[PDB]
Amino acid sequence: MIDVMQIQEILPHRYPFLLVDKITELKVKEVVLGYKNISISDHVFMGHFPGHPIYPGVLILEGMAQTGGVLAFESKSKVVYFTGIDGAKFRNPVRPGDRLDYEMSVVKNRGNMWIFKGQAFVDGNLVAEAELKAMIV
Amino acid sequence: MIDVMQIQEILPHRYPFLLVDKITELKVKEVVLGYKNISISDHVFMGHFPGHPIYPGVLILEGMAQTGGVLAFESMEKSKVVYFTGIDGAKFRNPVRPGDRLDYEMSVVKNRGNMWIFKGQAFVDGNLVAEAELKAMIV
Amino acid sequence: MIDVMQIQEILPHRYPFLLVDKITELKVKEVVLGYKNISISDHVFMGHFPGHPIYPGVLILEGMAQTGGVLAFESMEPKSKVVYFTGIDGAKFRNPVRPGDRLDYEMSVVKNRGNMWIFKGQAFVDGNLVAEAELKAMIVD
Amino acid sequence: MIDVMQIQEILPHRYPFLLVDKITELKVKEVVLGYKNISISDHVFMGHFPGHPIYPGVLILEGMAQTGGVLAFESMEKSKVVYFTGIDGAKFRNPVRPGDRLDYEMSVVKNRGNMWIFKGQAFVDGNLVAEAELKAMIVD
Amino acid sequence: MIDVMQIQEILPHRYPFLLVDKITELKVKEVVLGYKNISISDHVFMGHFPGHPIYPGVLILEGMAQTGGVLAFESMDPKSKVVYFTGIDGAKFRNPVRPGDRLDYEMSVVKNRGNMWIFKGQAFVDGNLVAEAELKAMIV
Amino acid sequence: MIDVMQIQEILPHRYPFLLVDKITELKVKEVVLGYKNISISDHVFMGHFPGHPIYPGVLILEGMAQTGGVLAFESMPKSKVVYFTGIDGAKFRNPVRPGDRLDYEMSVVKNRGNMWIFKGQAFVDGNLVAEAELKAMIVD
Repeated sequence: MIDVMQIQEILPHRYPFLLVDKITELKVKEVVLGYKNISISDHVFMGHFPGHPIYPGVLILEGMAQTGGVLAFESKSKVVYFTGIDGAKFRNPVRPGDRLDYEMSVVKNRGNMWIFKGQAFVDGNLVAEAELKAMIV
Repeated sequence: MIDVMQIQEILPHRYPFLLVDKITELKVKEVVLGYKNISISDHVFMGHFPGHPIYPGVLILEGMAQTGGVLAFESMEKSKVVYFTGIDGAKFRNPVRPGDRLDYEMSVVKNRGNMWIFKGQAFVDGNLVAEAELKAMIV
Repeated sequence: MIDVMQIQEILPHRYPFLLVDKITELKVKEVVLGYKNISISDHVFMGHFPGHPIYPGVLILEGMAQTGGVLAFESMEPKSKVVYFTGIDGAKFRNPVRPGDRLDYEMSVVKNRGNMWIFKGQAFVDGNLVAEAELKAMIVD
Repeated sequence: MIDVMQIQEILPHRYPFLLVDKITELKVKEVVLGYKNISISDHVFMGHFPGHPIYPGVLILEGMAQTGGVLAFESMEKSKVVYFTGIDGAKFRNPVRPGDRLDYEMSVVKNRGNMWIFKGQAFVDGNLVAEAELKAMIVD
Repeated sequence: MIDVMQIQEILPHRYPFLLVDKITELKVKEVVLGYKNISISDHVFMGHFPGHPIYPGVLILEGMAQTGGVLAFESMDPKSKVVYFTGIDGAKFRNPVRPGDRLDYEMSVVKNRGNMWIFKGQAFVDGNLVAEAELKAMIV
Repeated sequence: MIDVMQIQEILPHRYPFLLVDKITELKVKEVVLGYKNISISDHVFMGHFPGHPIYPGVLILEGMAQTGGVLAFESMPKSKVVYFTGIDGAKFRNPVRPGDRLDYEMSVVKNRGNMWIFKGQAFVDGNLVAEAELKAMIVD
C-alpha cells in the first residue's frame, strides 16, 4: 500500500491532473486497488454542471489508468503510455461525497505491453469499467 | 443523506469555500453530522506544503462552522444570516491528509434566542483530529 | 456553423470542462466538425507534466463526445433532453497533442436507433490522426 | 522589516495559502507586525459570497499564525517546523472586505523551551477586526 | 466613494479580471481616483516570475482603463451601453509593482466629444509614479 | 522554429502569464513571428465577460512584448533581463475570441546598444486586430 506523496515519487502526474489519492493494495504483476476522494472542492464541478455536480466519466478512466501506472512501474526513469481503451462503459453518476474506488487487474502481460481489466466502484456499486492497453518506454 | 446541491440551497457558501460535501444526520436544535472528502485534487495542497500535503487546521474549523450553519438554518420554524463570532478551546490533534474522509460533529450546548453555542469535533476513522466550541448569531 | 456562445446554448458544459471552442461544420443526423485550441494557458499543463506539456488523451475523448453532443441535440425532432455517453470502444491514441496545436474533432453517425446514437470519432492535428474511438450515447428526457 | 520572497525564504507556505504579504517590524522573542493586502483578485471571494465579498474569519487566524511563524523561526541562532496546536478566545469583530489592508500583530505572551503562546490581533485602519491566543509547538 | 459590490453594478468585469478594488473619489466628467491591492494571493505571481513577483505592467493599464470605465458610465442620460477602449498612447512603465503595494490609479478627462473620451492616466505606489498613459475610449 | 519549452528556457514567464505558444520564425536583430492559441479553456474568459468571451486587448500587447523578448534575448552572450519601458500608438481593431489563432508580428525599427524599438502587430486570419510600438531595455 502507498500514500499520495509516494505515488507522486512514481507517477509524474501532478495537481490538477493527479487523480489517485491513495493505493490500498498492490500485488506485483497482478492487481492494484486504490481510490480518489470526490469533493465539491474539486475545480471540475465548477463547470461539469453548474447546479448539478457530476464527476466526468473520462476522468474515472484516467484514474484507473494512473493506478495501473503505479502497478506497472512497480513490476524508474521511463514511461507508461496508455495507447488504448476498450469496452468502456459508464453505469452510474459519481457525485461529490463519493469515495471512487479503482480496481485494476492484469489480463495480459507481454514484454513491454500490459492489458488491464479496470473497474470503478462507489460503495460496491460498479460505476465504470474498461480494458486498458499500455506500453512502457 | 443531504447532498451539496441541497446544502447550497441552505448556505450561501460556494466553491472554493464550500467545505461540506454531505450532511448525514440532522436532529433539529440538537446535533448535526456531516463530512468533507479530502483529496489532492484540492487546490489548498498546492501551497499547504509542496511535497507534504496537510489540510490546514483552520479549514477544519470552517467546515465545522458550516455544518453548524445548516443546523442553525434548518431550525427556524429563510433569509437571516448565521454569523460565527467566536471560537474557543480549539485543539488540533492529528494531521488530515489527502484520502481522508473528514467527519464533522456539531452538538448544541446552549441556545438562547438568536445565540448558539456548539461543541464541535472532527474525526478521521474515529480518530479525533480537531475540536472547539463555536459561538454563533443570527440577523 | 456555431461559435462558443452558441455551443454554450446547447451544451450545459462550462469552463473548466468545456472542450470545444468552435463547430465548423454540422450536417444533421450525419456528421459534425469542430475543434479546440490547445495552449499553455490551459490549467491542465500545470500538472500534466511539469516541463513536458502533453494534452491528456482522455480529454480528447471528452471533446469528441461534446462535439457529438451538439450534433445529437441538433438531430432529433425541443430541448431539455440530456445526452449521456454510456460507452467508448476501440479508442486509440496515436500522437501527443501539444500546446500550439489546433485539435480537430470529427464525429460521424454510424448508427441511430430511436434514442441511441453510435459515432465514429477521430481527432486530428494538421491532418494527422491523433486519436479515435467509437462513442455510444443515449439521449433521454 | 521583510518582504514576500524573504518570507518564502523562511516559511514553507506557498500560493494559494501564503497569507502574509509583508513583515513591517520584527523584534526577536517579542513581537512581530506584518500585513496582507485584501483584493477581489483573491480566489476566496468567488465563493465566500457571490455578490457579497467577505474575507473569511478563519483566514485571518491563519495569517496571524503565519506571521507568528516568522517570528518563531527568526529567534533561531534553520530547519525545524512550527506547528500551531491551539487557538483560544478567538473573536471576530468586523468584516474584512476587498480594499482593506489587513494588519497583523503578534506578541509573545509566554515562551517555554519549544512552546510559544501569542496574543494576536488584526486591524483594518486601526479597527480591531479579530483577536485570539495562539499556541505553537516547534520541533525538528 | 464607491466599493466593489457597486463597482460590479457598473462594470461587467468579474474575477479574475476585475482590477479595481475601490473607487475613492469620482467627480463626474472630470476625474476618478481608485486603487487595487496587490498581494501574493494574486494568481498572476505564480507565473509572472517564480521567485520574483512583479505585477505585470499591462495589467496596470487595464486597471486604469477599468477605473476610467466607471467614470465614463457615471458621467452618462440612457443607462446600459458599453465602454470600449480603442487606444493607448505614450504608455510608460517606471518602477516595479510588488506584492504588498497599494496600486493607486488616477484618471483625468483630457477631452470629451460626444461618445469619445480621452484620459490622462497615472498609477502610483506611495506617491511614486509607476506608470502612465493616455487612453482613448468610446461608449457603445 | 521555437517551441514552448524552448520559449521557457529563454523567457522567465510561466503559466498563467506565458502568452506565447510557439515561435514560427525568427530572424536575428530583425523580425520575429509567433502565436497564441485562444480557447475558452483560458481562465481569463471566466471574468472578461460572463456570456461574452473577449480576449483582453492589454494581453495582446503582452504577447507581442513576450515575443519581442525572445527576439532580443536571441540577438546579442549570457543572461540579463528585457524590460519593456514603453508602448506607443497602440490601437485595438477587432475583438479576439475563443477559437482564434492570435498571430504576433514584431519588427525591429531601431536598435541602439541596450535599447530596442519594435513595430508590433497582431492578426487573426490575416486581419489586423492590434498594433503598437514597443520600447525595451536590457538590464542585469
